[PDB]
Amino acid sequence: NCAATVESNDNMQFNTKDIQVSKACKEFTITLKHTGTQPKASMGHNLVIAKAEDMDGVFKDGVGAADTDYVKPDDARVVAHTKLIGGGEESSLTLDPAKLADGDYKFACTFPGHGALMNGKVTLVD
Ligand SMILES: [Zn+2]
Repeated sequence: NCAATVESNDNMQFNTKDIQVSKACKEFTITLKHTGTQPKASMGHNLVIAKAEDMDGVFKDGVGAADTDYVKPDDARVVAHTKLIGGGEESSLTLDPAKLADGDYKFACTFPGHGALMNGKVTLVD
């Protein structure tokens, strides 16, 4: 109902490669759960939405941003993002699906190193 739940674990994996977002929604909420037991310092996960072509730059700038969820603040490339979470925690984001109509969007964890394994597509659907 204009909401989806994505899982993440101690093995550097999301449980999906595609998040479908209905453009019939005024707002869409994505909740990330961390089902592992490791702390966010060593196995932190977030969910960060940006154009495929912007994601590499978003990763690189996220490195210097550990105290802001490994996302450079005020970054126009980032449509939305959750907080960084550790084992047993959850964080949500809210976005306007209309913001995704202008490109091909991806999601990833921007915790340094995680992005190559923890990424996928964000897909507008009916
Ligand atoms: Zn992560």
